[PDB]
Amino acid sequence: TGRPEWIWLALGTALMGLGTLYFLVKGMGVSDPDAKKFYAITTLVPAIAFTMYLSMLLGYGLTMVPFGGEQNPIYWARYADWLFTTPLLLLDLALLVDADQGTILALVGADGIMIGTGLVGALTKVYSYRFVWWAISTAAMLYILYVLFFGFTSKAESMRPEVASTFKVLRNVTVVLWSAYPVVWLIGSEGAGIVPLNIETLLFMVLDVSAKVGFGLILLRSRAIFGEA
Amino acid sequence: TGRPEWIWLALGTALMGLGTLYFLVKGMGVSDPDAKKFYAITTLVPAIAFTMYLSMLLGYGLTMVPFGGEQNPIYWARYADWLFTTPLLLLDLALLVDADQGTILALVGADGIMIGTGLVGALTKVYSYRFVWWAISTAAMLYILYVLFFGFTSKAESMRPEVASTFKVLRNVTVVLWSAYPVVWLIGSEGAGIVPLNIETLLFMVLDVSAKVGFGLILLRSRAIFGEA
Amino acid sequence: TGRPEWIWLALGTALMGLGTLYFLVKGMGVSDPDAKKFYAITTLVPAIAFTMYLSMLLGYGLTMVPFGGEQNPIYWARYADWLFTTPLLLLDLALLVDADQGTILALVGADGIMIGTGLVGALTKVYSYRFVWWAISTAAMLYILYVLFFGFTSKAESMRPEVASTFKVLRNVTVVLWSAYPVVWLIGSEGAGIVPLNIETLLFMVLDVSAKVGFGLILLRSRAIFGEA
Ligand SMILES: *C\C=C(C)/C=C/C=C(C)/C=C/C1=C(C)CCCC1(C)C
Ligand SMILES: *C\C=C(C)/C=C/C=C(C)/C=C/C1=C(C)CCCC1(C)C
Ligand SMILES: *C\C=C(C)/C=C/C=C(C)/C=C/C1=C(C)CCCC1(C)C
Repeated sequence: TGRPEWIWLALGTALMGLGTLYFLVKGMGVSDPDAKKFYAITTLVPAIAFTMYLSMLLGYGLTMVPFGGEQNPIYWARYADWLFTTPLLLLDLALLVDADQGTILALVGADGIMIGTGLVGALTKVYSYRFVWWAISTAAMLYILYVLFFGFTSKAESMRPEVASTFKVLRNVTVVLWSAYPVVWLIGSEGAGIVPLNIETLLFMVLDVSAKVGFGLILLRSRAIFGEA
Repeated sequence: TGRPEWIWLALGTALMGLGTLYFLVKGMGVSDPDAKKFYAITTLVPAIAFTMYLSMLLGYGLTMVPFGGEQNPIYWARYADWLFTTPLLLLDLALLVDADQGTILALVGADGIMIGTGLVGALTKVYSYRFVWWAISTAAMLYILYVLFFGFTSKAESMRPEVASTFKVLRNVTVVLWSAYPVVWLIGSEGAGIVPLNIETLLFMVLDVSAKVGFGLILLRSRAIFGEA
Repeated sequence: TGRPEWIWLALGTALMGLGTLYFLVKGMGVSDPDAKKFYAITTLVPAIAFTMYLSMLLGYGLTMVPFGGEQNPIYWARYADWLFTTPLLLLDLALLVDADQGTILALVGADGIMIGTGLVGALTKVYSYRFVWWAISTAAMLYILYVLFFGFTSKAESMRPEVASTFKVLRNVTVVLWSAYPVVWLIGSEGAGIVPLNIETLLFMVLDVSAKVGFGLILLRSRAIFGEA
């Protein structure tokens, strides 16, 4: 209770936890080998996020970086959460549109750089260099969104009509959800510094619960998975 | 020779090393594409364990964590060893019962959390929080054992009779081997503190050599691999 | 500009960057599902290397290790670069010769140990132990080269004649490129100390640009990829 933002981490931790339990219950009873894959990916994301927000809650996922003339606290576990949950989400979009292996490796590789670089910028002690990694990270995001908004839209339209319009929904969601992250980072205390830490923790918590529980609720509640029967 | 438990790490290092050489020799001459997979998984485990026990032996895989009112030394490499060797073992059980892709990702993901959380608890400076991560880690173990003792038992019985009864043996082994770890951790100096460090290093070495050399001796010496010929 | 070797890291960073852009442009327009895989692997390598050399350039990928009686600076990001780019290259050789899954896991697992151990030796504070990990790492290299120079040569000769002679070229390249690394490490300031740091940074930069841009230029400019048409 020593931090003026533990409520957001506490709320997030609970939201990830209960979100994992629902996917556990709702995921029990699935026999379709193609559907069980989507339920394995989607349930593990909040499982990861729950362990990550509990570490930030207890203070383990927190460290100090001397930049900007202050000892700004950096929730590194936040980026670690993203490092693990983003590639799983990309795997949901891939398996839905039945993307070839090549395309999948590119998106995953670009995603790791986006999170890898992003974390460097967040730990960079030189204030000016922080945004250099931000520019790199953000560019890596635009590539991922490019193949998602343009590469998979055609393949999905050529896929089943159950998964065609279903991908269009998650596409628009992904375009706007991912875009919010570099924005919140930039205005946050880690980037420009216009928004204080506690509000930064809140906006990022909202994005996380949306992109780790909400997003999952759209997929699993859609018959675009399973088999044609 | 400055530590009263280097003998256990030294003995372990040798046992992992010689265990890797046997699997190297015995694994030479395998042409079956399905059998070579099992020999690649099973041989790399002690290869990893050997490098990990040598680091603890030389002192590289060791660090101090201020918890419980003492500077308790924590062999982090121990958990890193588990982080790398457990998913390979799970891959042996998977390929033997021919488990679908979905099931494999769940077990691997749960396994990473079990080891990930477990390591946090081992590095936690707040003594009370150490067991919170223990509870999480142990729960993650029960899930893995649940799908192994119940999920794969039916699929194995429906698989070949060579691999059916063969999985039943490794199943009983896995149930009891994995269970011993959270127990040794809890009574060890990292958890409750009833057992001193050096005896903790011993019990964990026994488990490691069993679960990284012994376990491998049961699989490779079983015709449940190879092809039906 | 505070380091007498930033020119080599700066030059490397630019060479990785522009190398990534060419593979981006040249990789645009590929529709063959088998060819897109090779273009995804080969383009991500310098993408990784570019982010890694920029971190060493800005100083982020640098740390001090007290060994040999001095505070020798260790570019850990250098090894991290190798940790990520080597398995991708091995995947190029694998997919070209259509190596079975088993063989691929062995090479990747051995590769991780080679880089994993190598990094330990580079961070080892005891000077004598540094070469113990070197011996282990180098041995792990000889295994990788053994399966490449002997294991895949027969399979490639039995593969397409487009990919048969093409693998023979990359084979001879790989044998000599990989061999140079443990040599440069040994004579460098991290090993024996015969060569100063700045020249060490240069020889390793040359190897990196060759093995991350040059090597990629040989594969993508070869019709051994694509489909038989
Ligand atoms: C938690 C779920 C998702 C989809 C999270 C996505 C996060 C990002 C795309 C974050 C990207 C970053 C950028 C582009 C630049 C600053 C560093 C960030 C990691 C925040
Ligand atoms: C070395 C081979 C195997 C199979 C090792 C398995 C280790 C575990 C299942 C350990 C689990 C832990 C738990 C459940 C709680 C405390 C932290 C541990 C990592 C020891
Ligand atoms: C950047 C591209 C490639 C192929 C790099 C390969 C690097 C190695 C094979 C390095 C091996 C090492 C050995 C064998 C011993 C000292 C530590 C090293 C990592 C340099």
